[PDB]
Amino acid sequence: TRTLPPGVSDERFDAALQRFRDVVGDKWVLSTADELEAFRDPYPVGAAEANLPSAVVSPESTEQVQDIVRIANEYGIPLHPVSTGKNNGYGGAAPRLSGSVIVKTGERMNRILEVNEKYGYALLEPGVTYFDLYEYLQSHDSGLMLDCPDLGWGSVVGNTLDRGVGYTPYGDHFMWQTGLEVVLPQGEVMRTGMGALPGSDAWQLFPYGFGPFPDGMFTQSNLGIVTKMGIALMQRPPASQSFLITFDKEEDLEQIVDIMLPLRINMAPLQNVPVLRNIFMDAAAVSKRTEWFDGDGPMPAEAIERMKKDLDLGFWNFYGTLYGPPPLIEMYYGMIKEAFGKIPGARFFTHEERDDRGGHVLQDRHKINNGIPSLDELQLLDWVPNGGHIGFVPVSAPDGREAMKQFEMVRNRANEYNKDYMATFTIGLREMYHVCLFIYDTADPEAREEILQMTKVLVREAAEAGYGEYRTHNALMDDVMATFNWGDGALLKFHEKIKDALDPNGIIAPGKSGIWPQRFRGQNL
Amino acid sequence: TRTLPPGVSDERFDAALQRFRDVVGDKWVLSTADELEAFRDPYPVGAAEANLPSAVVSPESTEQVQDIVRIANEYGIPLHPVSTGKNNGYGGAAPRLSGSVIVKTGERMNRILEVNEKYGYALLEPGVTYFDLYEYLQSHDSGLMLDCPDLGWGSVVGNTLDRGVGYTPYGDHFMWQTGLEVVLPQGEVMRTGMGALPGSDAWQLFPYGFGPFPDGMFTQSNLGIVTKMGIALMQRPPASQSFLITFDKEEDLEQIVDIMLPLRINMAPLQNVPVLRNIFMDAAAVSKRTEWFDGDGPMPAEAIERMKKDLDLGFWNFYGTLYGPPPLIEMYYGMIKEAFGKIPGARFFTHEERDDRGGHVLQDRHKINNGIPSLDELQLLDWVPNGGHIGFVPVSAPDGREAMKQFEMVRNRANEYNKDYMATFTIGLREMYHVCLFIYDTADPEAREEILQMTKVLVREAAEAGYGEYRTHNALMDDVMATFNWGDGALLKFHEKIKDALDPNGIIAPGKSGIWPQRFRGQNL
Ligand SMILES: *Cc1cc2c(cc1C)nc1c(=O)[nH]c(=O)nc-1n2C[C@H](O)[C@H](O)[C@H](O)COP(=O)(O)OP(=O)(O)OC[C@H]1O[C@@H](n2cnc3c(N)ncnc32)[C@H](O)[C@@H]1O
Ligand SMILES: *Cc1cc2c(cc1C)nc1c(=O)[nH]c(=O)nc-1n2C[C@H](O)[C@H](O)[C@H](O)COP(=O)(O)OP(=O)(O)OC[C@H]1O[C@@H](n2cnc3c(N)ncnc32)[C@H](O)[C@@H]1O
Ligand SMILES: [Cl-]
Ligand SMILES: [Cl-]
Repeated sequence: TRTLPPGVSDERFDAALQRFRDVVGDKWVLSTADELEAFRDPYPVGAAEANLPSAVVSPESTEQVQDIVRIANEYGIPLHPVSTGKNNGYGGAAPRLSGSVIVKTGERMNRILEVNEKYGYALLEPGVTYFDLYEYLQSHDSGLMLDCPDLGWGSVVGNTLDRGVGYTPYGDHFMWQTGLEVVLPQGEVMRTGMGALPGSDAWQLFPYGFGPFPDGMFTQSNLGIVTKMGIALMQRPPASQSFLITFDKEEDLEQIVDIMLPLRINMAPLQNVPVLRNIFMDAAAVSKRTEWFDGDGPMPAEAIERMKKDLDLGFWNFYGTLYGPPPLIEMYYGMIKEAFGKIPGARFFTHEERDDRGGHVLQDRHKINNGIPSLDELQLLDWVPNGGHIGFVPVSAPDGREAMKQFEMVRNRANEYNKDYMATFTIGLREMYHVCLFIYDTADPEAREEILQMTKVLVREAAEAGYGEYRTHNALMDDVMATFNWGDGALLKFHEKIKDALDPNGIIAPGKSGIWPQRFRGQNL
Repeated sequence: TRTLPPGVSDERFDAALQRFRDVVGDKWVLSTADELEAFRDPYPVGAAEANLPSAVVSPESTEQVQDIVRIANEYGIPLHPVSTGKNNGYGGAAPRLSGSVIVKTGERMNRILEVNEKYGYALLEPGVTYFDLYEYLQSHDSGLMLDCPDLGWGSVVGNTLDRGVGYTPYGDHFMWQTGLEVVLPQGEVMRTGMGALPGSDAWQLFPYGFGPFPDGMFTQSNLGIVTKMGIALMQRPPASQSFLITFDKEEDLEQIVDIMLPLRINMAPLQNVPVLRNIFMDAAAVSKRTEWFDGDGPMPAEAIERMKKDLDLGFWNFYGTLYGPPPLIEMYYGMIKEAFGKIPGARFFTHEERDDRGGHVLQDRHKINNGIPSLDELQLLDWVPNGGHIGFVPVSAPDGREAMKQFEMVRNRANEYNKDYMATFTIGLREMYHVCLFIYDTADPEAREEILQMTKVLVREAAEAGYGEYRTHNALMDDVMATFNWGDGALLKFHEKIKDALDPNGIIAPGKSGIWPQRFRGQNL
């Protein structure tokens, strides 16, 4: 059946579509079933269809965004704004609320507005991808570098707006975001920070401006449609070196984390974001599951040992990058070798020593950690046929016993739902992430349903242990928000009040982060 | 005449005071004229009285804060929450709206709730001063250090909540703030971040939690009364060295700023916040104005030269601190000497090489930049009789020509009012602050009115040139917010909608940051 916005008739939707065409042009409104297939979640969760877009609208300008938002208010049409819509693992471009119209800002709002070499920043529209920005920097012989997530095809803006992350010293994208322009839910436009001061040259220099600081309220949010965003860009160091440390035993995790923290908290000698990937992650990056095991159920111990030996990797594989003059790199690498060398069985490899099959991940991290965008990690999805993933990422204290607890409890449930445990432990400065990716056959309804049910259990069990997630998929947003319920659900009640005040007609991305406007609240959508 | 809350009769206010006494205890409510004198602005602006408190209430707990807020909602009494109320330069403890009750959270909510050595943080109530936290760290032989503003007697929490700043690598207090507990305007209590996840140990480890990030909305804000706040603490480095660079000429500012930026933007070799103080700042720290000039009008050129020669200082005096092992400090100091040594007349001094009166400021900066709180800068107020100051701090790009423009325009305007130009230029990473202090005789109604009228002009002239202030005094909040008026005042309209949604009775700090609730809007208060 044709996908319609909730409460909106075929005829009223057709009227709204024509109003959108009048704003953006006929070819920039998509509403046929075949056209919309490409905007469904590529990695669907649950057997049942969910998260169905009713249309896609591609505006060319801020003023067009304002007009789209005004039309949506008049007709009661929910809008799901995206930049590039590559939020794969968390829903892709698909809306939380079925029937919503996707506003694909990045299709035509794709300009690099400014790159400032001296102060080190960019001012971007949503359609600038990491590859686009890297191409600009390279072609202009920039002394700046970007900070990219594992895949380069997403949006510098869109990624930041979901509090996405990379792995250089500038890996906290929201931290380095500086200034934004946003269309609020009834169509008015606002600039944050020094952008609110007409004529200021400091929109991308000083984030806070004057008065209450609002920019974080537009991340993981449904309070507007962002049209411009600034971000600081780090100067490229004179040299860099990447390294891999393999650790042979599953149980080494405890000691690895307990050494990682003191080496990272002062930003030296671990200068970049530490990443500790398990053998399943690294094998999936370079091989298919059937190279190792073609049977039913969890991978047996003998097959895991074959992965390790054939790829010359450990159960846990640490990747880091060092920056600066050669003497500084040498000093820091010596400190890291001395410290992690206390773990029996640790072995060390630099990016210049190892470029075999098993070292493909090291070479990829060397690119990523130097702001060179990549799509090599798409090979993960070849682990099984029709591969897709969901991301499950609890936050905790950077404590080795806490890490072991999380490793074991997540792997136990993964085994029970017939999913491989693919995980990375990372530390920011003082916090730990358990970055779990679950890869499955997206064409199998049973596997889809298992992913949904397993991850609901993982969310609950993590919360029972005092862990909450930093980001989640459409299918889990209500459940994750429900875990943040100190003080009888005070946080969500606060967000709801703000949502209803800014969005009285309940238009923007209803249900994002579990935050529903009044007209949809308590309706099991 | 007795100061009353707007619209509240003397009899109703007396009843409300008894209600407050029943919550906090009779001795913890102040309401006599003499009791309230200490809570008036110590450094008043304008000849006419303004910013008069009606009472002070000192709660002992979050629950008492909630009860106070509920009473205030019932009676329509505005509340001005403070921590220690030492916001001198910006109004002291005094409320923006005359007649408001000051809620002095820090008098009795003064506990250090946790200092965590391994992860490097503190969880604090509002009454913990920098001196208190320093005493704790020293007495427990901590390996951590704090980051303090110039004066140590304020609140780690209160300072952060006005986006105050210090001078170590952790000088951006809000950046390092991690988690808070707040009583919202109708008395509900909420925890931000991982504090919303019951049982999480990461409240002070991971700032953002899940969903829209709100904590910045409680800074320079009137959206609640904060009762707990976390902040990260840096590890103390193994050694440190401070230095002064004297620059002889007024016009050296251009070249100094243009060298400061490249040496700071990568956080090395300028590892701490660079501060470039003019001769008036450094003289005022150690001497009275009449030592140099007792006449009418601006300070003559001959007297400026006498200050320089007597103190062995420049017109512009750069102060910095280096940290790390001795060899690292030596390397960075050599880089700094090489770079700034390109300016003719530059002279260099370490903190071990100046024991003269002129070196007093270097000794003070060496304390502050090492997280050792001080009150030595109170001597600034002895520049003139009954001395007080107001702070005027525009934000701009870290460009030497922009610095010269700001220097000249501010000094020109100050000269019209016979007020000395006391300024510091600082850089964060990519932004510049023009930290102006105007010192005046607080007992002289003509001086008070000059300061008001001068600073209103300075705000306007700065905005005309594209500079906006990062923070301001009660007297200037309406004028400063009016400068951030891109998009026909879009920013303020947004803040107003949020204020009215969270504070329907218009209770919390009306007019803070120029943000007035509906009941007071457009009333010239
Ligand atoms: C499959 C996968 C994913 C992945 C990854 C590795 C694999 C194998 N590694 C990641 C990593 O290292 N870091 C990270 O942050 N993400 C990683 N991912 C996930 C994903 O690939 C990336 O995050 C990707 O960059 C996200 O997609 P994109 O950049 O296209 O962003 P988007 O879909 O457009 O927007 C995301 C959400 O943000 C809000 N949004 C976006 N634009 C707007 C505008 N203009 N206004 C308002 N809100 C906006 C929406 O909520 C949107 O859904
Ligand atoms: C005179 C002077 C001042 C000064 C300075 C040098 C001189 C000579 N150097 C400073 C510096 O280096 N850095 C800086 O940030 N400030 C500097 N100052 C100004 C002042 O001394 C300090 O900022 C001082 O620490 C501020 O006072 P305090 O720390 O006592 O903070 P407060 O008055 O209690 O609160 C300030 C405002 O914040 C909001 N607030 C505070 N507590 C709450 C709670 N609990 N809930 C909600 N809002 C709260 C209020 O708006 C309050 O007015
Ligand atoms: Cl609006
Ligand atoms: Cl409330």
